[PDB]
Amino acid sequence: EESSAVQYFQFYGYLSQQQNMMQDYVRTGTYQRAILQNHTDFKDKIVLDVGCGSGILSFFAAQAGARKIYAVEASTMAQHAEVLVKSNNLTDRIVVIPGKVEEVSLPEQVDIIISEPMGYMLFNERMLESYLHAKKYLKPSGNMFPTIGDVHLAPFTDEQLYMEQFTKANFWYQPSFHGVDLSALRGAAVDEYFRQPVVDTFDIRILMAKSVKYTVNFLEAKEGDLHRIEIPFKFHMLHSGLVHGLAFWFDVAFIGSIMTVWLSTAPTEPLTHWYQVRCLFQSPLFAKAGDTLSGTCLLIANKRQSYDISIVAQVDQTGSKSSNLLDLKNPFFRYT
Amino acid sequence: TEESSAVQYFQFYGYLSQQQNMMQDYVRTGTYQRAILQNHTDFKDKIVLDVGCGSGILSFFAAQAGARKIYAVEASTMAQHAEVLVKSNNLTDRIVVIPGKVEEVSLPEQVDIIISEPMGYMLFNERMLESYLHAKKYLKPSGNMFPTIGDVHLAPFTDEQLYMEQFTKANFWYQPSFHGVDLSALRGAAVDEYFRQPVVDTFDIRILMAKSVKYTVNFLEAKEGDLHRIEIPFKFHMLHSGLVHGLAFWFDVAFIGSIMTVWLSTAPTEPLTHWYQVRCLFQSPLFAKAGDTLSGTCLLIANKRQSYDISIVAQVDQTGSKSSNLLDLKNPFFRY
Amino acid sequence: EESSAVQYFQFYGYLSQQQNMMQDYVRTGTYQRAILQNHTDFKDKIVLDVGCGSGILSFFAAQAGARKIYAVEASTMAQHAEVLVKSNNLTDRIVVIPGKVEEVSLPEQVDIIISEPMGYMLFNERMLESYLHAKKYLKPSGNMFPTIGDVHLAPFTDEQLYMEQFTKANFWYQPSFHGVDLSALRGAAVDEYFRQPVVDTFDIRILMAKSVKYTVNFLEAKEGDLHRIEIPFKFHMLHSGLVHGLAFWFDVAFIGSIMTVWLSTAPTEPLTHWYQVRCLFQSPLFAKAGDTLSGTCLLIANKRQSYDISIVAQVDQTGSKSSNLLDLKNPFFRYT
Amino acid sequence: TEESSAVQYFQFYGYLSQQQNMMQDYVRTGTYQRAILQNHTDFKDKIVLDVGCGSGILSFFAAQAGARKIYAVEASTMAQHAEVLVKSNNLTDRIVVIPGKVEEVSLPEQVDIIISEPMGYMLFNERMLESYLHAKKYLKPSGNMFPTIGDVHLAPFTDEQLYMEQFTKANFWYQPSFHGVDLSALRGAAVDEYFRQPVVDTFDIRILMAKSVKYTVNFLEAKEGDLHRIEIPFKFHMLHSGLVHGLAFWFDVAFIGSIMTVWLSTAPTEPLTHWYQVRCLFQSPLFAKAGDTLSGTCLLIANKRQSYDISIVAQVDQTGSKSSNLLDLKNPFFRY
Ligand SMILES: Nc1ncnc2c1ncn2[C@@H]1O[C@H](CSCCNCc2cccc(Br)c2)[C@@H](O)[C@H]1O
Ligand SMILES: Nc1ncnc2c1ncn2[C@@H]1O[C@H](CSCCNCc2cccc(Br)c2)[C@@H](O)[C@H]1O
Ligand SMILES: Nc1ncnc2c1ncn2[C@@H]1O[C@H](CSCCNCc2cccc(Br)c2)[C@@H](O)[C@H]1O
Ligand SMILES: Nc1ncnc2c1ncn2[C@@H]1O[C@H](CSCCNCc2cccc(Br)c2)[C@@H](O)[C@H]1O
Repeated sequence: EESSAVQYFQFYGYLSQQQNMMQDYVRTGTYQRAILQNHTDFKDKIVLDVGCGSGILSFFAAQAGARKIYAVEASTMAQHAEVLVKSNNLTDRIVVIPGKVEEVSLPEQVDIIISEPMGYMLFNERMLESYLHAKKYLKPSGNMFPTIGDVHLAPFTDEQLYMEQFTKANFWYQPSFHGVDLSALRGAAVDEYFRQPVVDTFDIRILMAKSVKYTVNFLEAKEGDLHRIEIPFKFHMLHSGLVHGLAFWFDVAFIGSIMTVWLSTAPTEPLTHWYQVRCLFQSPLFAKAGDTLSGTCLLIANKRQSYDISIVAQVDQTGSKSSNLLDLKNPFFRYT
Repeated sequence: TEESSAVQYFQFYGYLSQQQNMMQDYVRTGTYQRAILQNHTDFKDKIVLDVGCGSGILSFFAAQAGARKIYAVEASTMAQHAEVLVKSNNLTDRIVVIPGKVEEVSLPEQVDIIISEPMGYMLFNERMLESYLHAKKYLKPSGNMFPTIGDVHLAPFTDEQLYMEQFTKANFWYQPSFHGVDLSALRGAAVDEYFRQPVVDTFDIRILMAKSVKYTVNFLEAKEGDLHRIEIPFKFHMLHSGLVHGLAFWFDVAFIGSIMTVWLSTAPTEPLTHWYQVRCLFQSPLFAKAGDTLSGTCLLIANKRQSYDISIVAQVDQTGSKSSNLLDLKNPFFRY
Repeated sequence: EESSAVQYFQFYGYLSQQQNMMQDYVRTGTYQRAILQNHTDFKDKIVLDVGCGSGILSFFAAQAGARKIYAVEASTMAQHAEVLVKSNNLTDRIVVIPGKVEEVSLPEQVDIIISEPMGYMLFNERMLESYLHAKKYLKPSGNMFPTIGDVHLAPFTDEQLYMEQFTKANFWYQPSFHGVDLSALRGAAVDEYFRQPVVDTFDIRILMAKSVKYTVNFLEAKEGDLHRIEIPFKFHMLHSGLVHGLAFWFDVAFIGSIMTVWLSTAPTEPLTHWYQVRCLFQSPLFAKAGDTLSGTCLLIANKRQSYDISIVAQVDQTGSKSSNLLDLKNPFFRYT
Repeated sequence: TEESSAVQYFQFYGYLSQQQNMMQDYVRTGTYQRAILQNHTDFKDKIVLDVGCGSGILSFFAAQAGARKIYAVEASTMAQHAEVLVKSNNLTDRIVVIPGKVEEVSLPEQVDIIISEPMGYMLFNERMLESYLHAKKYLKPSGNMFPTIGDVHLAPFTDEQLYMEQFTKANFWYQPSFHGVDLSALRGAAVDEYFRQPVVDTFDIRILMAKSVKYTVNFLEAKEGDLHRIEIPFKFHMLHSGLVHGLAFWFDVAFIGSIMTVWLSTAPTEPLTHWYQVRCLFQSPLFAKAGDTLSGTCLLIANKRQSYDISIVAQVDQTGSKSSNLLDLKNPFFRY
């Protein structure tokens, strides 16, 4: 786990990463709107910013009137955050604390915790756990921004995406590649390709049923709740065809005193750098319009700051079933 | 850290997709097969050590050439796949896969020839050359090495579009009011981070402003420790007037066999490989006239990330115009 | 056979085909040079033009001074030939005879027979048989233009051409193509692709040994000699590598009283619309430089105006062998 | 002749490569699967006749939709391959391959629905529609046909580059001294032959000078003999001024099921298929002004080459400017 955590924080030490995330207008703009339009939740309040990065969310909190903001960052980016606090003349209101939120010391309980802990499928990088851990500094009336997170799952049809895996793996199905028979590895290649969640976007037309929503309430959830996430699903198919897998996206809600602001990564919304995630079935399942596709998606926290994904699905009316295992730490970025 | 970087490195090389991507480079694979097969008498009834064999392709080339025994050492999980291919190609009596690092494994026998594919970006990335040289502890006194030598070519280049691209990227951190936040205090750092990135892609040779300077490493003679600090002096005679935006790097390797010397070239005058070429930019370009001399030093210092900290000091001798640059070979910009 | 012959003559009824053949400057120019520079073989002579098409060769014979030329054509193109004889005011010297040379009546034995009977690999379309049949109208001192034909065979190496067959056939190696398992046909697809001679050109560097020449003397050969053509070969390899198959080209010689003129389709010569032909081995054969590749190419005339090609090859020093069957009536035109 | 053309046709369709090329058209295959699966109740426990099944893909779609029994009739040798796929897909109890022509085979049972892919270039090439209509002798009174209807779209176009290409090709036969030979007497014929060729490729819709005229064939109602002579009147209202170089043709087919009507379109406003579009050129273009009417008739007469002799008579009614053209749908120019 340590070898993955050090690489994770080294990755987040680069200003290019901060710039790429900040330039996502959905992300930065929705956070600023949620904080500013709920200024009553921040005016004169104590704020904790978990994983502040360059500190942008802490600056938004200061713009809303917070009396004191503790911005905690474990990567070297914390240094740069300090530079921004001095240059914006906010040292008396924003305190940058280098280190992990689980280890640093806060001198004071906070009125509200703000963070951007979302990864792919909302759970990748496991930072939500740190977010929930930060609740040890939250007052009994405390609030969380974001307040809740909805993960949406939906069956999809994409014959060409399914085809790509075998077209790629069939490189190995050659009896004389420079005189070498590679065919014995074909199966392994196939498996390796199917274990990769596919990060890109798609047309909403490929969705075959209304999505199923799994909700995490960050005010109520505990850290260990995220180690094992079981999402049952029962889709009522709106179209007839082959189902090649499940599509995942997420939304988060900032539930403030004045209003609730949503940040959505749905394929019906403008594209973000979270894109959408698709997990293929090893074998597709034929469903008639009106059938029910029932099963379970089990996300198990792994030692690489990600999740093993186990998906089991069946068409109830026919008994056809498919079972698939994926590793979210090695996704295939297909967007071009 | 060194342990974590090694863990990530070998996990990266455990994937069959990486083997496919490297093997589908026909220049690499075809040149290796040509060098081995056309020097078959260097392998006929010989003892072969394959350093970092991956899927084993070079071991199969050596077997085709008539090698009596080939020890194929691989530290990643790909070793298992190699064994599969050894069994399915009915070469269990000649190819012996040995899992683990070549620095730690035990071979039962001294080898007549060492074969490997140790070249990274700029030929020095991943520091695998060190392991390659380490393998000489198993080499017989009359032994040979494939590749035998490695030439690094440096040449000044002009590319205003590339400089403008990287500078425009860095210009994000010059904004005084990004969502009302002053980022300008970090701009310097931003610029540094962007110009520490080597640019990996190809280019037209018309951007080169002088004939290349060649630095040779003789793998037969070189010792492992030699690669901890590599100093490459250079004195280019400028053939065109204009702005030098940095130095371009490519490399050749020569398999100096008994029958024949076979070259593998990644030069921009040659068909493209997955090595491409690597350009190091200067934060401030140097104006030079044709007939001037551009002199300086490229210093590679081995770091614990299986890479090199690169220092490039260049100057137009006629005007004393000097440029000092740092480059982190662990954060390349893949421009495609 | 009839269903193929009617389609053959329908194909040759189009003026676009005549234009494409005439615009091949090697073809038309070499025929004109051979006839004109051997004018003593045509001056005041009787000439038979077998398969005259538009009549161009007969016009060349008239330009050389022939007293009477009988131009025989079986397709509808004969009509157009007549139009050209009237418009060029050569009706008193050129007589167009519609129909097949085996069935039409000639009123007179001829001094010389001219024709362009060459197909792919010199033997495709089997028109050489008709050419030899025309000798029933030849005087005992008669001559043939072309006089002789050399077919050259040589072993070649082309790893990518071999790879293409399996890349194409692996379309069928899919377990769910729109829900259908196609894999059971993969083998058949492979076989179908390997049975296609590949018509294109290539770099002479891919040739691995000096060519072996098989000669037909049209003055001495009989029609039935072309039904079964056995070409033994013993190549002495000039390079070490894998042999993926045999490359075929041809030359013809016009041996006239004044001089001999060659028309060559060799890959060392300018490209013609005959290109070159390559027959792959199902499995490549490794040969060291200095080894001998011995075997037989057997061309058997088939019922579709083409040949079944049986190729048997072995590396003598190792005993490795390959056996391959091809149908020249369904070649793959790879030139792009 | 008819027998020889049929022999060549079915030999052409015996090749697995043709099956791959047609099946790799995702618009064709995907639209057929969508039409069948989304109208699954038209197939659930029904009797299906697949006319010209080739590799059997549509029969497999019908089986996926729940068809109880599917008779898959194929006259080429591909029938054998279909049987292989039936056995390897474990559908021997539902899909019965019947080799031979649908006009000659005996089915044991009347069918609930006929499915086929009978469309050629201009929808009418290969005359397979006739066979399709013939299959209605096995159709139950309440039966259905997939496709149900076919729309042919005609539209005048301007393309000076295409006209110049074909005219330049024909200009070869205007030479007075091609190697000293006068070809000009054939130029007329040459021009005719080149402009009898339909041009199969795609184009931008900006070349169309009027809204398309639609001619519909109802496969449910149409009789086989109806396709021996097809008269398509047209009266275009010209939307742009300029030169009409000919008429462009494309086609749609509608699967009118119980649940849903699914369209397969080869229109230039739609993603490209292997049908492309087909343009018939005029030897002399017709000048027309916007607001004029271009009226005439396209007459398809079925010939013994499994194709149609096409006559196109068009005129600008305002000026009496007339153009009569013949086209041989057995000699298309594939412009890619
Ligand atoms: N225990 C900790 N203590 C203190 N800080 C911590 C701790 N864990 C993490 N962090 C810091 O939080 C930050 C990561 S969260 C960004 C999550 N969005 C990713 C993302 C993915 C796809 C699209 C987009 Br758009 C954004 C880093 O700065 C990191 O160093
Ligand atoms: N100490 C060790 N002992 C045993 N094996 C080792 C050890 N270190 C590494 N390896 C193995 O050697 C292999 C790496 S070298 C390939 C270097 N080309 C990269 C490359 C870059 C750009 C383009 C292209 Br095209 C190729 C891997 O299989 C790796 O696991
Ligand atoms: N028994 C017969 N009696 C009378 N005429 C006959 C008879 N058989 C054939 N022909 C006529 O000869 C002509 C065919 S030979 C052209 C052979 N070059 C092909 C070729 C292939 C690749 C490149 C190039 Br460049 C040229 C046709 O006009 C044909 O109708
Ligand atoms: N009387 C018969 N009885 C039984 N089967 C028959 C009969 N006639 C024919 N067939 C079979 O039907 C099939 C031909 S129709 C495919 C028409 N699309 C062509 C096409 C053109 C451009 C683009 C694309 Br994309 C596809 C072949 O399998 C053929 O052997």
